[PDB]
Amino acid sequence: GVLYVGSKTKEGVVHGVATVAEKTKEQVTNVGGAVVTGVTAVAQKTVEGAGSIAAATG
Amino acid sequence: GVLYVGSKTKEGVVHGVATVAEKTKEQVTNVGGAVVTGVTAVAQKTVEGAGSIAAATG
Amino acid sequence: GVLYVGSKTKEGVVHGVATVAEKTKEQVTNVGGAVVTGVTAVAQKTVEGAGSIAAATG
Amino acid sequence: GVLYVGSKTKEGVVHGVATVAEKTKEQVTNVGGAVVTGVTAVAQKTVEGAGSIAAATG
Amino acid sequence: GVLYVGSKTKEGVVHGVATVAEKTKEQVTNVGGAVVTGVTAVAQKTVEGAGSIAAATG
Amino acid sequence: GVLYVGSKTKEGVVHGVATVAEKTKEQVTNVGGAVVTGVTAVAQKTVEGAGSIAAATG
Amino acid sequence: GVLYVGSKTKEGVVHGVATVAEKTKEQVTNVGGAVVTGVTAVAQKTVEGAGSIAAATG
Amino acid sequence: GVLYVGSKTKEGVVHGVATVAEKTKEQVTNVGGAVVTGVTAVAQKTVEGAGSIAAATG
Amino acid sequence: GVLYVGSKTKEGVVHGVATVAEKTKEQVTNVGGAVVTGVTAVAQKTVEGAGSIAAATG
Amino acid sequence: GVLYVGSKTKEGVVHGVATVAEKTKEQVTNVGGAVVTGVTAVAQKTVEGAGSIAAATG
Repeated sequence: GVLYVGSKTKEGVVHGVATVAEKTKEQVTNVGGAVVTGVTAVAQKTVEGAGSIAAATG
Repeated sequence: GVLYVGSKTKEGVVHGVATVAEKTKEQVTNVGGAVVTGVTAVAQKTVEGAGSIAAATG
Repeated sequence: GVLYVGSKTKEGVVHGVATVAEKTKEQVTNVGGAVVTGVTAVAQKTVEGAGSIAAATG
Repeated sequence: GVLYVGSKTKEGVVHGVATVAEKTKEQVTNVGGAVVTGVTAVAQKTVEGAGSIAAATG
Repeated sequence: GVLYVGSKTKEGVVHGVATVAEKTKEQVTNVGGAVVTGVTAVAQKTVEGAGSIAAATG
Repeated sequence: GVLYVGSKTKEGVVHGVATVAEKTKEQVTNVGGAVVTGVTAVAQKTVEGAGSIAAATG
Repeated sequence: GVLYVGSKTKEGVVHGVATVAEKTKEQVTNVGGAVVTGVTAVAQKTVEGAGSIAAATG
Repeated sequence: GVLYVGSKTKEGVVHGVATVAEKTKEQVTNVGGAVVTGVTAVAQKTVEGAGSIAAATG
Repeated sequence: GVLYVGSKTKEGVVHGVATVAEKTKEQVTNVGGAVVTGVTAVAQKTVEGAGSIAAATG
Repeated sequence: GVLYVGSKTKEGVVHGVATVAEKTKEQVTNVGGAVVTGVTAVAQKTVEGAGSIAAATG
């Protein structure tokens, strides 16, 4: 249907997905899907498919 | 149907998904789905599919 | 149906999903679904599918 | 049906899902579903599917 | 259907997906899907297919 | 001597010398001296001289 | 001597010397001296001389 | 002597000397001295001389 | 002597000496002295001389 | 002596001496002295002489 956005934003800061580490053997980031970041952000029908992720360690 | 947003926001700061660590053997982040971050943020029908994630350690 | 949002927000700060650690063998974050973060935030029909996540350690 | 929001909020701060630790062998966070965080936040029909998560340790 | 965006944003800063590390044996970032970052950002029908990613270590 | 001020004030509003009228033949304001207005305000040795004012009507 | 000011003020508004009128034959404002207005305001030795003002009507 | 100012002010608004009128035969403003207006404002030795003003009507 | 100013101000607005009128036979503004306006403002030894002003109507 | 200014100001607006009118037979502005306007503003020894102004109407 109808989607509307009115965003009158000022002095916007945005951080999305971050990691900070020190003396760490691994850093893993996984996204099976969609990341949207922004001051003003819209997202629809992003994951029509199977969003499935594995981080398996043996 | 109809979706409307009126956002008059000022002095916005946003952080989404963060991690902080020190002397950690691992950092894992998993997203099987959709991340939206923002000052003003909309999301619909993001995960039409199976959002399933495994972080298995052996 | 009809969804409306009127947000007149000022001096907004937002943090979503964070972790802080020190001398930790692991940090795991899992999302099988959808994360929305923001000053003003809308989300609908995010998880149409099976949002199921496993963090199994052996 | 009809959903309306009128939010005139000022000096908003929001934290969602956080963890703090020191000298902890693990940190696990699991979300099988949807997280919405924000100053003003709406969410509907988020989990149409089975939101089921396991954190099993052996 | 109809998607509209009105974004009158000023003094926008955006960071998307970042990692910071020190003396870490690995940094892995995985995206099986679509990343959109921006001041103003729209995304639809991004992942029509199966967004599935594996980060398996043996 | 020594004058110190420590003012940690938040959400300050200040009005000084105001007048409001309706259908008044005159409005007179007189200051022979010094007006200081402010959130945080200091004043010393303002009127070293003769602060003398006349509003005489004949 | 020593004058110090520490002002950590936030969300400051200041009005000094104002007048409001409707259907008034005169508005007179007189300052023989010094006006200081501000969020943070200091004033010293302003009126070393004779601050004397007359608003005489005949 | 020593004058110091530490002003850490945010979201400052300042108005000094204003007048508002409607259907008024006169508006007079007089300053014989010094006006300082500002967010942060300092003033010293402004009026070393005779600050004397007359608004006489006959 | 020593004058110091530390002003860390953000989002500053300043108005000094204003007048507003409607259907007024006169507007007079007089300054015999010195006007300083600003976000951050300093003024010293402004009026070493005789600051004396007359607005006389006959 | 020593005058120092440290001004770290952001988003500064400044108006000094303004007048607004409608259907007014006169507008007079007089300055016998010195006007300084600015975001950051300093002024010293401005009026060493006699700052004296007359606005006389007959």
